[PDB]
This record gives sequence, structure tokens and C-alpha cells, in this order.
Amino acid sequence: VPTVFDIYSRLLKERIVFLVGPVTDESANLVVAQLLFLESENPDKDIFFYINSPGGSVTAGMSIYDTMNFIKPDVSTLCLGQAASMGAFLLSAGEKGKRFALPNSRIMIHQPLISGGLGGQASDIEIHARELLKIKEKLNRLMAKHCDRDLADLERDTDRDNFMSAEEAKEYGLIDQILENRA
Amino acid sequence: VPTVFDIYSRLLKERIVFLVGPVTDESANLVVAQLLFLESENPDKDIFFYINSPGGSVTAGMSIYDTMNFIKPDVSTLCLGQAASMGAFLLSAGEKGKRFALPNSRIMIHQPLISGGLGGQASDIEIHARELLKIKEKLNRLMAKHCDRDLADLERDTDRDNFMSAEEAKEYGLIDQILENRAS
Amino acid sequence: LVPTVFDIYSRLLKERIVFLVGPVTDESANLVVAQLLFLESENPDKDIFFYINSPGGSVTAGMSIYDTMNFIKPDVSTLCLGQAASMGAFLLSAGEKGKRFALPNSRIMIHQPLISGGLGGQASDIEIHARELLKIKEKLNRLMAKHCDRDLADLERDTDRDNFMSAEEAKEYGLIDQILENRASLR
Amino acid sequence: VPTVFDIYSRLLKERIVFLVGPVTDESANLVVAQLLFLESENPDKDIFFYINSPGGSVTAGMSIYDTMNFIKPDVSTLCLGQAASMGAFLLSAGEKGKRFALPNSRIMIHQPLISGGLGGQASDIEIHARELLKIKEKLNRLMAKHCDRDLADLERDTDRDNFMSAEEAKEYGLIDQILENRASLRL
Amino acid sequence: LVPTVFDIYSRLLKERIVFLVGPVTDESANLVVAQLLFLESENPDKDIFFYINSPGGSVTAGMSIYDTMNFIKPDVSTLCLGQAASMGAFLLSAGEKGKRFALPNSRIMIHQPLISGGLGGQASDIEIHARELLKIKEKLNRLMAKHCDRDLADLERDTDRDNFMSAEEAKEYGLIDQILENRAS
Amino acid sequence: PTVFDIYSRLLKERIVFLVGPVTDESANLVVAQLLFLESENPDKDIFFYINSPGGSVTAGMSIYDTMNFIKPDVSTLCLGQAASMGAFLLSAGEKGKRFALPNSRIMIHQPLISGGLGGQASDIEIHARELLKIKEKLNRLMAKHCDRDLADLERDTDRDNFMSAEEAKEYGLIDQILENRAS
Amino acid sequence: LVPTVFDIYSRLLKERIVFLVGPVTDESANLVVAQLLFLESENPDKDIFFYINSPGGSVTAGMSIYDTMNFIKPDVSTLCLGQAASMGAFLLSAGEKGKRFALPNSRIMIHQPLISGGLGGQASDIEIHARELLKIKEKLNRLMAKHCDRDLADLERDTDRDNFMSAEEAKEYGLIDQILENRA
Amino acid sequence: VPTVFDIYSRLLKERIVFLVGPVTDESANLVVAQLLFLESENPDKDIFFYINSPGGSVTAGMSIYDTMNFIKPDVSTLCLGQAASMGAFLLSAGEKGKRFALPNSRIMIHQPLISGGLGGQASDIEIHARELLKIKEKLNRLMAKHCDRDLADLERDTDRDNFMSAEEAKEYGLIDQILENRAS
Amino acid sequence: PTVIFDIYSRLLKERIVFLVGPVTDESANLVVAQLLFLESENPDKDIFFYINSPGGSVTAGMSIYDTMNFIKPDVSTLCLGQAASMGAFLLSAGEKGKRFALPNSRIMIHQPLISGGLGGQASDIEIHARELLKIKEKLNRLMAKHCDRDLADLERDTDRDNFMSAEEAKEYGLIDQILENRA
Amino acid sequence: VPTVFDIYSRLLKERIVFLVGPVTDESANLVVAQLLFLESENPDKDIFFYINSPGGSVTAGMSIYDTMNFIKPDVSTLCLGQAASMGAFLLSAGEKGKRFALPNSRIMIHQPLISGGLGGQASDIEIHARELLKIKEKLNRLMAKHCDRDLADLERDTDRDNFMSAEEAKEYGLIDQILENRA
Amino acid sequence: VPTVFDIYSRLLKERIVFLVGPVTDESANLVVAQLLFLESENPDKDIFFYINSPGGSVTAGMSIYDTMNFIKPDVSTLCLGQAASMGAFLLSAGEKGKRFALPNSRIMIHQPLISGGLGGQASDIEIHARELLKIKEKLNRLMAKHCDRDLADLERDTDRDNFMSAEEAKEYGLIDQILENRA
Ligand SMILES: [K+]
Ligand SMILES: [K+]
Ligand SMILES: [K+]
Ligand SMILES: [K+]
Ligand SMILES: [K+]
Ligand SMILES: [K+]
Ligand SMILES: [K+]
Ligand SMILES: [K+]
Ligand SMILES: [K+]
Ligand SMILES: [K+]
Ligand SMILES: [K+]
Repeated sequence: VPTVFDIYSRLLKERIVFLVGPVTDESANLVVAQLLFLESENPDKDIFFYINSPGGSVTAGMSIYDTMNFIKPDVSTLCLGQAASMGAFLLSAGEKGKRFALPNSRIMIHQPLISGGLGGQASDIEIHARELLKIKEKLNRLMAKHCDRDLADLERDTDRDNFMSAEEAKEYGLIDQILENRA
Repeated sequence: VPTVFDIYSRLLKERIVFLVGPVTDESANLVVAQLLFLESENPDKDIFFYINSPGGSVTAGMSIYDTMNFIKPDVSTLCLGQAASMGAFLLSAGEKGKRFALPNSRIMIHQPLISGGLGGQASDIEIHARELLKIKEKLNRLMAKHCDRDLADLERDTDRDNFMSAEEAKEYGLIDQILENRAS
Repeated sequence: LVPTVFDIYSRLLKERIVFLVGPVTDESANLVVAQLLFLESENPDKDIFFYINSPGGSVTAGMSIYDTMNFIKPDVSTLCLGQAASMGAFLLSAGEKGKRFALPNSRIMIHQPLISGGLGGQASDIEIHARELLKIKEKLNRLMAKHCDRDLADLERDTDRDNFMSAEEAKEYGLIDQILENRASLR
Repeated sequence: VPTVFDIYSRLLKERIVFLVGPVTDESANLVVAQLLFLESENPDKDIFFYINSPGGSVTAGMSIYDTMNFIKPDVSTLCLGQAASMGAFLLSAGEKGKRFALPNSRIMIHQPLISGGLGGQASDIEIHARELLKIKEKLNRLMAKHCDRDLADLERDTDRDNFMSAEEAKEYGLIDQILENRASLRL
Repeated sequence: LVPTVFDIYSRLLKERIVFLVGPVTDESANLVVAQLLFLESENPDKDIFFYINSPGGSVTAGMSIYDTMNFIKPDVSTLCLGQAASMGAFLLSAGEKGKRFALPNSRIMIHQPLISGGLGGQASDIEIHARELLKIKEKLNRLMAKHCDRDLADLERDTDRDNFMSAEEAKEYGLIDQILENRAS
Repeated sequence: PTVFDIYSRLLKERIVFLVGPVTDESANLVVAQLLFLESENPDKDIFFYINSPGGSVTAGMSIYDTMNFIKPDVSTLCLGQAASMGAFLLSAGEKGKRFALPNSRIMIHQPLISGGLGGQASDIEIHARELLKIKEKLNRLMAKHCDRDLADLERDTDRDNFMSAEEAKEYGLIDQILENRAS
Repeated sequence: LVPTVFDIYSRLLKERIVFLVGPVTDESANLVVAQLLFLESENPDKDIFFYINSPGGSVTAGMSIYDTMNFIKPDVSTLCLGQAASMGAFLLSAGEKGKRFALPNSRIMIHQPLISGGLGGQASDIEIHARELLKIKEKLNRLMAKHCDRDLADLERDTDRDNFMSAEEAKEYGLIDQILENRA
Repeated sequence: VPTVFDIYSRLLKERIVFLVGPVTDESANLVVAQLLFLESENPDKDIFFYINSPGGSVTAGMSIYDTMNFIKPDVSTLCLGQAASMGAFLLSAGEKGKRFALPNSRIMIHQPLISGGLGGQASDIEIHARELLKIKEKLNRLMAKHCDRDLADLERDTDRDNFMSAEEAKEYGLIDQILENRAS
Repeated sequence: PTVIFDIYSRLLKERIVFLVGPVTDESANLVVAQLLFLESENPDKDIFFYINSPGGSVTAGMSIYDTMNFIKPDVSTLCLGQAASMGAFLLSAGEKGKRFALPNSRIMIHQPLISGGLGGQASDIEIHARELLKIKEKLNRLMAKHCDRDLADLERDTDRDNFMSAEEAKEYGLIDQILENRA
Repeated sequence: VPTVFDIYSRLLKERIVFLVGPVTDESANLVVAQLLFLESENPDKDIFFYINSPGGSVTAGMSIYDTMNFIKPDVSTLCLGQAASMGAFLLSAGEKGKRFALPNSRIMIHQPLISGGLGGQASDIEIHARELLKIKEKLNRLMAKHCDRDLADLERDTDRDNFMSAEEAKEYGLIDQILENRA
Repeated sequence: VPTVFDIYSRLLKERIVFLVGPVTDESANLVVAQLLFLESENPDKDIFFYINSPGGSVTAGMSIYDTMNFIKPDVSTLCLGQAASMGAFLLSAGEKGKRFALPNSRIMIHQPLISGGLGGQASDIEIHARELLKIKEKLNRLMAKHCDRDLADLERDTDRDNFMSAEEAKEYGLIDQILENRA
């Protein structure tokens, strides 16, 4: 990572925060720390949250989400490359009016998926299956609010992988505008 | 597996069938085949099903269970060593009055357990969780019938691993008699 | 590991019992095919009893059994013990209508095709296999609707995700004809 | 990790301490180190302990817990993402009145679970089993005190995994308030 | 693991049934050859029934079967059950003209050669093997065109990528002669 | 070799071997032979040769209960070693007919779990209680075999307790040491 | 591992040189994105020089670079050294027209998408991803024809299998503008 | 690790030294180094040795032990989380009157345990077994001294894993006081 | 190969029994089984025990040794290739006057060797160390009897690996005669 | 890393650049970066390119090659240890008159060889085989120019591994001089 | 490693050098470097060599040894934890009068043992065996000198692992004093 301060610290001075690659507890909390830092520095200026991510941990994603809503500054979001699953959730969670994507950005939404497995007694599996259903509806309810859409639409549209171009994500109500250039 | 015909084939002549170790499709179906053969040889004579098993695949176990109930001969069961989970299920499914255990046998019952995992979309996990709940109730319903007990008792008593001595397994209704030796 | 009585399975073959146990593979499928052809050669006039306890497996391997069941003269009667899932359920439902059975606690499950591993190569190649996979899905829903005397749309709906059935539900759906409880019956 | 002091060293100036991911000897003692440092800097000002953790080592968690109660400053806790198991324990252990959660936080409590193994003579397994029961009761007693509930309630409610929304954790007595934004602080 | 009646496969061999099942290797191919030679020896005039359920495999192993089929006096009739892909499809189409069949739900697939992991060595060595692979590719397209009574240009066009065919499509192409639903055609 | 193989031939002389770790398969093979020999002649003695370090408790119990269940006297002979469940089965031979060759090694001890107990504390409690029941059951049965007190067995099996053939005789685990057919 | 003079790459960054070397990954691509945004912030009026030696990589990762190249005000001039293949060649061809270069012995290669690993799931899921892969394939061909000022049909033809081009062929093809032999 | 001078070094200014995790040659010698350093900076002020450790190498633990006793300053000990095996030995080795534990600390003592195996000729195994007995006796004698207890008690009480709460450890004589807060 | 019987079955007719390679429970009990069977065939005729072995499990070896002394037939031993450790023990255990070696045989004796290792509690290590020394002493005592030498001779000569030619072995008391051919 | 600035950074002040070990994209680009840097510092002073390398990626090598020819300063090359394949190519690409080797340096040239394989359809394999032949011709053509030798000679002399002493490399036209010391 | 300067650099200011863990080429040469550095800093002041080591490479150990004797400053040694094999050799090599141990130190001496194995032609095995015997003899000669004891005594006392307490080591002549505290 080049020095100019390193490049990401330098862009952090312009209130740029990056989310890149898989969302983990660590990648997410680093984002949380930067958001808290920028608010501390100036609680009134917008923050620009750049997202290129296939998603990842739900709880990790929520920590970012709740922080975006908790802090005073508006968090504007920009998708480059892709925003899939939790990536798309966060992209859409940006301050309404300030959710953007670059022209060839890819957005994808879907229902939760467990990689690996559920292992234990039937009683335990029942408890975790019920929790997974609450997570699924919870995510559909929040996502519908972000998109100003009916919940029933989100349930229908996330049953399987739903790929959207930037215009489709805009029309869906997931982002507000496509930016081609600063004009 | 020493010759005398191997030892197990020789014992098959005496209408003895063994279930030893994990219940798998292959081990279960080998039992089914032996049950059908003995019925073919003589549909009226009792079959002696010796069980020493920690259990295994539920559907593999059901194939034995359904074959035991379908064939004409009485299937007598004997627990030696242990009968746990599907093993105990099969032990308890032997012809009423003809379910036995040796004095130091271990019986154990419990609710279904998935080793490994449920992996995929939530929709699939919901489907498979519901199927699992169905299996759990079905097994409790069938087990309560075998033991001549309340459904609620089996539900209570299989929530966690429940180990029973031969005498406790008798008291519960899981077997009919403890055999110390051929003398009664 | 197999008792001699002939080995036990060769012995039951004398009674025209044929087993399909575990994953359906080329080798396991062709072994079934061979037993079908053998029993036909021995006596084309007698029924064959095809016992199925299987989670399925290879679709083409399964097809080789299916077409063989339809090709030979003897009625191939099917019986589910333990389970018949996917290609296993397909074969069960493909038994001579009127002679498709299940034991009471059998589990049947049907669903659309699923690929193990993956498709890797150029987009062109992937397009082709995807297009092919879609045909398989369609063909199987068609054949399955015929087996069940059900409308195609019903099968499409009911196979989108894993669909577990008890023997009675499988009977109601039209996959089997009878549930067998015990031997005490028709001589 | 971005520099501004690195970002975490920077937030430490504001008496923010993070617990992120599994609780290990090393991750827990780093928390311990920071708590003692903040106390040294100013023994009278509140410390803000932000927790996003699935839990981990009980003895590692206990080192943090005992340090939280030991130092002069109030340790305020905030759950973001999740607080499960020992994570949930530590969240509930914050100074009463200053335990918070973000709205979509996930909280979970349960009895101790150990795997890997218990290996040895029966005598050794007996000693460790009795100790495990001792640990189980201790944690339930401490948790009941944190939640202002009867011990019997905690025993019932941790027998299997018990997931709580932020609101439920509040009703339970595990946290005091749910914060949506900086205008949310009440009581 | 194989029932006794002789074993099941030996029993079917008395009826001149020969199986090719699964991947074509030197050992699986030579077993077919041994059986072909044996059945010729038992009776050089009666047809042989070659059942193919195969995804293909080794080209040289497949060729040993092919040359043997053409070398012996008896007609070799072929039947696809399940699938005949790649070299499997080649052998299916190589059956005696008029005697090539498929069951209704059989799958046929043809394509150009695909090479083992990789080829490794000096550029000179690589050139020699690439030339050979090109000679192999054309050779197979030509023989296949003959089997199907088709133009070489068509086989070249139709095998550039994986080409899946139903039994009827394989019939229309000229790869097999008839589809057998049951013992009646 | 192939004399029939050698073990089948000796089975005709009513010799049954237990060699190596006691597993479900090895134990049940022993059980089948016992039942076979009883079926051939329920009244003549069976000779059970044991060279074993022990193994599965439940597998061992299937042998033990079969030995007591069948009509024939089961005579036991230790060669090489009989440890743990191996020693248990040895001591279980028909009283008066339990033997060891002179340089046999006998060892007794309390149960030990290899690998681990893994799960919830409730489950671990359940299995710890079961293992303790096994420990006591085996000490009582061993006390009966040896005509010794339960308290002695508890004391003498706390750790690995190695015994010579003479020590094993004095303890009451075997009846006689055989050096050759005379004696 | 990296000489200091500030490290060597930070040093060349002062001359507005940004490197893309090796596989294009999310992290390697976004580091480029960071450097583009930084240089713009330092001087929105001066050219940026993007040196590419890459076999390609993630399509989405590449687009993030691509869209950022087009979004920022400074002209992003591109230079191929060693090679630019697949997404590497795409990015090379995306440089500001008139300022796309290659060194004389550079290798360019273009082709249709290739799938890493495999497709795993239900036929429904497989259909969705194949339809998506086909969209990407057409999208890339359309953009590439535009970069090269060529007909859409030409790129479709010329990318069906691996297509190697020398510097001159890439120039003739319209992928680059000039070949640089010597600084003088 | 947080900078403030990094956090652990910062606490070193307050004469706080940590032992965390398994005792190894490297982790033990780092503690020895800090102890020697603190003595050199000020030989007259107490050192605070915070212990959260399951134990580890005996000789490594002994290098820490002998250094605690060698240096002029009092080494006060505090258990947080746990002190087991060599960890408990070191905890109990703090200057008498200055050994503490936090309330929910877990303390455990036992006899030596060998990892891996003893392998070689019987002559060599004899030598190493004799050495292990001296090690065992030596540690029980040193522990009996630390705890103001009879040697006979330590031998009996370390035969198998012996778990203690902080209060039980105070009562046993392993530590002097339990600290709940800065007031205790 | 088969001969009219596998080749080893055929030689059993000659009353030839082989021990070849490492002595394990399974290999040792297969020898035991052959000895017992040859005794039942004819308790009066000599058995010829051919040993080519590096040794192995002490208990497994002792099962062979005790069986050799137990059965009625004389057991002649012949070393071909090598007889080392328990191999050498069994060789020197042949009926006195009837222990042989071929001319280029390698014989080696030493003290017990544990490859692997004592792990666990110091109490347990002490028990097993005590046991090892007993085994060490008993083997030296028995070997001294075999060789018609005193215990101290054997202690000294087994402290480390001690290789012997056939002739040295004879001089030592370990075998009776070297056989060049069938003279 | 010995510090003085690490040692290599310090030598970069002397306009010394090293190529050591396998030529990879990263190691080659590091060289490219250093060449561009030195040119920026002083476009008129010679650069000294020290090579100890068995070769590696051809496209990686070409990026160095083209950079050496593109920049204004003369790039002098020195072989120490060895220069084989792409290493030898780069050594011979130094400014004519300024290509050197130390007395016991090893040079080796050869035709391209593929590590791993050509795997895919025959169509894809034909494409890549043709390209390999183009690479082979281009490298022989460039090498003949560097060496001032006939194309037919390089084709001949690289059919198999061709090892050269420093003197042989000089005679061949691959380098200009052998340096024993600064005199 | 904490900062104060890392902790070990800080103690170097007090002329403390550590040998901790296995002696390797790298760990030994780091000791050599510090010994040379402390000597250059002040050739007249004592150096304090703290040893906690189980030994290791013989040639690596010798590099420390010869350096200790080569440099002008006295190298005082202190054992903490353990000094075994080469560790004990180096401890015993401290300036006479200045070799110390902490009270619960463990000292161990023994003859050379080979890591891995000796593998190759018989000729090569002979060469390396001869070499190992010279090393064994030299190590015993030097150790005899350090300890002011007869060579024959060291030969006897190193034949197998020889464990010593601090007092036994003082008595043996391996160290000069036991330090309980700075008194
Ligand atoms: K906000
Ligand atoms: K029945
Ligand atoms: K039919
Ligand atoms: K506090
Ligand atoms: K022919
Ligand atoms: K009996
Ligand atoms: K631009
Ligand atoms: K002190
Ligand atoms: K004898
Ligand atoms: K130049
Ligand atoms: K000196």
C-alpha cells in the first residue's frame, strides 16, 4: 500500500470509507471505526461509503448498518464492481437520495444461505431454523423499506439470486442514481 | 469370518440374523435380504434378530423395521452389547413378548441428531427442518406404541441421551425379558 | 461380507427380486439392467420385483434402468423400502401401474435436477450445458407427470424444491398404488 | 488498518474499547490492557466497551469481566452485530444503566458447551464433569444477577440456544436501552 | 457384488451380450476386445449385441475396440442405454449399419478431442504433439462422417463444442438407425 | 494357512481366539463362534484363547453375557496378554477353568475415554454419569469373578495394575498357570 | 522486497504512474481505484499513466477500475508492458483514446468469459447464472467493440476462443493507438 | 496492538508484566527480560505480575520462578482468568502477602503431565522416569512451602486435577487476598 | 502359489511353520494356531519353526514362546536371514540340541526398546517404567537360561545392540549348530 | 534487510539494479520500477543491471526488455552466478559494448519450455501451440540480433540446453567482456 | 517484544545476552553477533550470557564457544530453566569463577545423538561415523577441561542422559556458584 500517510488513510481525509471483498467481523468493524472516526472529526459532513463486496456475515453487516443509522452524518453509498447480498443491503441503506452506482456496477440480492451446515439435535435445529426465518423476514422488511417497495415484492424477488444492472437497481428503488462522471 | 460355509451363514441356518455396528443402507438391506430368505424357507418359524448397534441412518433402519412387520414370521429381538438410537428402535420393534436383552446390555434412546449439516438457502433449510420435526414425532409415536407408553413420556424421555440398563429397559416397556442363560 | 445359503442376493434373484441400494451410479445401474435382462431371459412371462432404497444418483444411469424396465416383457413391479429419493423416486413411479408399492414408513422425495460439482469452461460451453440441463428438467417433469397421472404444471410446482412424502401422500400424489403393511394377503 | 495513531488507537483516546470476534486469551487480555490503561489515564470517566462477538473462552471472558468490575471507571457496553455466549455475558455485565444495543443486534445465551474433548480415566472425567456443572451454575447465578432475575429463570432460558432481539434483551434485563441514534438515550 | 446364476455378466455373455459401461480405459477396452474375440470364436456368424453406457475415455483404447469390431466376422450391433458420449458415441455409431439402436431416453453427445491435464515439455515437443492431436481430430471427424453418412464439413461444424442429442436427433443425424421402445421394431 | 483355514480347523476342536483390540466386529465374531459351538454340542467345554489389550466395553459385554448365557462351560486361557476388557473376559471363564500361560501379562484398571466428551454440559453430565455407572458395574462384577471385595477392586484399578500369572492367580483372576499339559 | 528512495512505487506515483500487475482481484483492483482517486484529488487536470502487465481476473473487480477510469476528470492513459490479457486487455483498451500504448514486445489477448471452478446448485439457480454470464459476455463485447471502434459482430467472432495479438496487430485492431519504441 | 509507545509497553511503565497463554521458552524468557528490566530501572519498587495461563513447560516456568526470587523487588502476583499448573505455581510464588486473584479466577493444581512420549531403550526410560519423580517431588515441596501446608497435603491434593475458586485458593494458602475492586 | 493347498499349507504337512517379518499379535497368533494344529495332528513328532524376523511386540512373542514350551512336540528352530530381538529370543527358545542357524544368518540381541512413548501423568509413567524394568529383567533371566549363562552375562551383553554371526551365536549358547547343508 | 536505508536501496543510489532468482511478474515489475526511477533521477547516466537468474516468465521478461530499450540511459548488464534462459536473454540485451560477466559466471540458452501443460480442446491447444512457436521464433530472432549471429545459428544452438562459460558467451556474441576485477 | 528499543536491545545495554531454546545456525550466530558487538562497545567489561536451552546443532554451538573464548571480555554464564547438552557445554564454558545457576536450574549432559539418520553408501556411512566419534571424543575432552575432571570420568558420565541439580553441577565442576538472589 503506497504512501503519499498511506493511500487509504489519505482518502479517509476526504471522508472516503471503503468496503471491499467479503464482509467479516474484522472488515466490518474497521468500517465501523472509520465511521465513528469521521463523525468525531466532523459530525455534520457527509460520509462517502464505497462498496465493492459479494456480501458475507449477516451480523457483521448489521453492525455496519446500525452504525450508518446511529451516527449523525449522512452516509452516502457508492457501488463499484459489485454489491451482492449484504453488500447490496448496505448499498441500499445509504441516506436516501445519496445512494449511487457506477454504470457497469453489478447488484445482486437473494435470501440468506447457510454455507456449511446445521448440526445438532432436532430441538437445536428447530431453534436455529426459526431464527433463520426471522433473519430472512427481518432482512426482507428492512430491504423493502429501503427500496420503498412492498414486503411481498422483496420476498418474491429474493427467492433465488436476482441480478440487477445499475438501472434495474435504480428502477427497483435500491439506489437513487447512476454516476457516469462528476457531471 | 471362519469356515465351518462362513460362521454367519451357518447361524442363518438356525434363523439367526445379526445387526452389528452402524445402520447403513448396505448393512440394513443385508438384514432385509436375510429376513426375506428366512421367510421364504419357512414363513411360520420365528426369526432371531440379534442386535449390537449404536444406530445410524433412520431410513435404513425403517427398511428393516417395515420388513420385520411385513413378513409372516415373528421376529424375536435380542440385545447384546448395546442397542442405541435406531438400534434400540429395532430392538423395541421385535414381536411383543419376544423382545429380549442379555443382563449387561446397554440400551439408549434419544431424539434425532444430524451429524454434519443443513446447507443451502433458508427455504431448503426450512423444508428439511420441518421434515426433521416430522421424523422426530413419528419416531416418538412409534416408540410409545412399542413401549405401551404415552407419547408425552417418550417426548420427555428422548430430549437428551437416555441410557438404560436391561432392567430399566424392561420396566420402560422396551423389552419383555432379561435372559441370563437358556435356563428360563 | 455376504451370507451364503448361492450368496443371499443371488438366492433372492431366484425369486425375481432385484435390488437397487444406495447411490445410483453407472455400475450400480447396469448391474440392475443385467438382472432385469437375465430374469426376462429366464422367464418373460413372470413379474419382476424391483426393490428400491436409494437417494438417487446419476440421471443417465437412472435412465438406463428406466428404459430397460419399459423395454422388457415382464412387468417390473416396484417396492420402496427405506427411501426413494430423486432418481430413486422416479424409478419407483415408473413401475408397472398397479404394481407400485411402498412399505408404511418409506420416505419418497422428488425435486428438480441439481448439479454436483460444477460447470467450468467458456461461457459458450456453459450456455450449452445449461440449455441441456433445462431439457432434462423438462423431460423428467413430463415423464413424472405421466407416471403420476397428474398435469405437468403440478409437477413443475411440486419439484421446485425438495418435496418429502410419506407413503400415503405418495399414494395420493399418484407415485405409488399401494401401501403394504404385512404379508397376510393375496396368494 | 487506516492511520489518522492508527484508527483504533485513535478511538481509544475517546475511551472506546472493542471486542470483535472470538474471545481468546490474547484478544481478552488486549481488552484488559486497554481498560487498565484508560483507568490510569482517568479513573473517573466512563469507558465505552463496544462488543461484537460470538463468545469464546470462558476463562478469557472472565478476565475481562473481573477487570470491568475491578477498575474505578464505569464500563458502559454497547452491542453491535452480535453478542452471543461469553459476548452476551460481557454485554450484560456493563455498569447497570449503561448497557446498550444497536437496533438490529443479535443476542444469544446458552449453557456451556465444550467440544474437542474430555479424555482420560473415569476419575478424571468425574472431576471435570463436576467442575463443568460448577461453571454452568456460576454463570447462571452471575447472569441472573446481571438480568435481575431468579436463578431458575436463567437455568430454564439457557438450556438450549436462546436468541434475543435487542427489544427482548431489554425486556429480559440483559441490557438497559436500545439506541437507534444519539437522540435515543432516555431514562 | 455380482450375483450368480455363472456370474450375471458371464451368463449374459452366453447370449452374446457385451457391455461397455463407464469410462473407456485400456483395461475396460481390452476386456471388450477379449469378449468380442471369444464370441467370434464360439460362433463367427451370429450377431453380437454391444451395449454401450459410457461418457467416453481413452482414444487409443476406444480405437482398439473399434478396429476389433470391424476386424471380426460377426456383425456387431450396438445399443445405447443411458448415454453414449464422446468415444462412447463413436463406438455406438460404429455398429454394423442397420443394427444401431438406442432406448428412447438415451443421451448422445459428440465433440472434438479434449486433452489430458496438460502437455508439458520443450516447444519442439509441444509442436509434435499438437500436430498429432490435429491429425487425431480430423481422423475421427472423417470416420464419424462415414458412420453417419454425412459430410466431413458437417462433423467438423457439429463437434466444435459439446453437442447433445436425443435418440431421435441422433437418428436424424445418422448416428444410429432406430430407437427401440420395446421388443417390437 | 489353509488346512479350511487354520482357525476353522481349530474351531472343530472347540478353540475360539480373541486376538487384538476388542471391537464390535471382533467381539461379535467371537459371539457367533460360541453360539455355533453350543449348537454343535451344548455340553462340551469351549476353549477361549485370549491375547488382547481390551477395547470397547459394550463389545466386550456381548462376549461376557454370551459366555454366561450358553450351556457349555467356557474355559479361558491367557497367552501373551489380557488387559482391561481382555482381563475381564479372562477372569470371566468358568470358575476352575481359567488359565494363563506362564509368561502372560495381565493388567486391570478403571475405564478410560479416548478422544473426548463433546457437547452441552447437560449431555456431558449424562455421559459422565453413565461412565461412572460402568466403572462401578465392572468393579462389582470383577469382585465377583475374583472372589474379592468391591473395595479392593476399586482400590486396585485406580491406575494401571500389571500382574504376573502368579499374581493373577493369587488375586483370584485365574485358577491355574499352565506351563505344559502335565499340571 | 521493495526499495525505498518513500518506497519505489509511491515514488513513481508522484509522477502519476499507477501499476496493475498480475491477477486482477478485488483488492488489487481497489488499490488501483484508490490511486486513481488520489491522483485526481492531487491534480484533477493532469494525465494519469496506467501501466498494465496482467493476465486478467475478476470481471466485477475490473469494472470498478474501468468505471473509475471513466468517472474521474484526468485522462487515464494506458501502457502495456509484458502482457495485457482478458480483463487486462479490456482495461488497456479503455484508456483515453489517443493515449493507449504498448511496448514493442507486448502480448495482448482477448476472449469470452471463462468460469472459474464450477456451477453448483439447482437447475433453476443454474439457469439464472447462465443467463447472467451471457449478459456479461454480450456487455463485454459491446464495450470492447466501442473501445476498438469496431462492429459488435467482429468482437463476437474474434473472442470466441483465445485471440493473441502482437503490438502491431493490437494497433491495427484498434485496441491501442501507438507502439512506443524509445523515449526520444 | 494499540499505540498510546504500544499498550503493553505502556503498562510496563507502571511495572505491570503479563504472562498470558501457554508457558513456553520464548514466552517465559520475555517475562524474565521484563523482570530484569524493571529491577534495573528501579530495584526498590514492587513489580506486578499479572497471570492468565494454563501452564506449560516446567523448565520455562522455573526460569521465571528463579528470576522472581532472585531480583531485589517484590514480585506481586495477580491471577486473572486462570492460573493452572505452572501458572498456579507462579501465582503462588509471588511475594508472601502480595499474591492476589480476581473473584472469578480459576485455579488448578496437579502432578506433572507429559506431552508426547518417553521413547528409547529401557535404560533411558528408567533415567527419565527417575528424573520425573524428582521433578514431581521438588514441585510438591516448593508448592507446600508456598502454601504453608504439609508436603503430605500437596502430594495427596495434586494426584489428579484439583480445581479451586479464588476463595478456595486463599483458604488453601495459594494466594493471600481476593480483590473485587480497588478497595479490597 | 497352489500345489497338488497354498505353498505354506503344503509345507505345514512337513511340520514347517514360519515366522517372517515383525512379530505382531496377528502374526504371532497365526504361528500359535499352527503349533496347536500340528500338535493335534501328531503330538509326538518334531515341529520345525523357521525364523526370519527383526522381532516386535514382546507380549505377542511371549504368546509364541509359552506355546512352544506348552505343547508336547519338540520345537526345533532354524534361523534364516535374521533373528533379532524377540526373533533371537524365540530362536534361542527352540528345544535344546535342536536350535539351528544357516551360515549367513544375522542374530542380534538387546534390551527392550519403546518407540512411541510414555505420556500422561507422572504416576502412570512410574507404573509403566516399573513394568518395563520387570520385562527387561525377566527377558534377561530367560535368555540366560536359554543360553546356559548367568544373568550378569546377559545384562552386560544386551545393554546395546549386540550383533552375532551364526558362529558367535553358537559360542554364546544361543543356538546349537550351524547347518551348511543337509549333512 | 541490513540497514545503512536497506542495503539494496543504498546500492540503488549507485544506480545498481538486481535481478535475482526466478523472473516473475512482481520481480520483473520491481526491476521496471527501478529502471524508470533511475531514469527520472538522471536520464543520461548509465544504469548497472546485475543479473543472477535461471529465467522465468517470458512476458515478465519482455516487460524488462522493452523497458531497457525504451528509457534514455544505457543499461549495462553484468552476469554473476548465472544467467539462464530469460536471464541470459536480458544479459544479452544490455547496451552493446556494456554487457559483462564475472569469470565463473554460467550462461545457458534454450528454446521455450512449458511448465505444466496445454489442457483444453484441440482447437484451444492448436491456438496456444501456434503462439508458442511464434514466441520461439521471436526469441531466436531477437537473440540473433543481440548476438550479431544468424537466425539459423540460434535455432540450432537452442534446440536443447546450451551451457556456456563466460569466455564462450563472449565468443558467441552474447556479452562483450569478462571482468576479473575493476582493473 | 515490548518497547522501552525492544526489551532485548535494552538489556544488551547492560551487556546481557540470551540463548533461549534450540541452538541453530541462526540463533547461534545472533549470539555471536552480540558478543562481538558488546566487545566492540567495551572490550574490558564482563558480558553476562544467560542460558536457557536444551542444546541443538553441535557446529552452531561451537561457533558460540570459540567466540566466547576469542573475545577479550570475560563471558560469565548463568543457567535459568535448563542447560542441556550443548546448552550445558556452553554454560560450563563460561569464564572460570563466573559460571552460575539459579537454584531450580536443570542441567543435563550426554553423548552426541544424531538427528534423522545416516543414509548412503557404506563408505559414506563409515566416514560420518568416524567423524561422529571424533566429535564425541573432542566434546568429552573439552568438557573434562571445563570441569577440571578426568577425561575418563566424562566418558563414563555422558554415556546416557545425566541429569544434575544446580548443586550436583557445582560439585561436578560444571559451574562455580548457585545464586539464590543478588546477595
Ligand atoms: K446517519
Ligand atoms: K413379523
Ligand atoms: K415392462
Ligand atoms: K467498574
Ligand atoms: K464385424
Ligand atoms: K457357559
Ligand atoms: K477519465
Ligand atoms: K524478589
Ligand atoms: K514343546
Ligand atoms: K536504454
Ligand atoms: K573471553
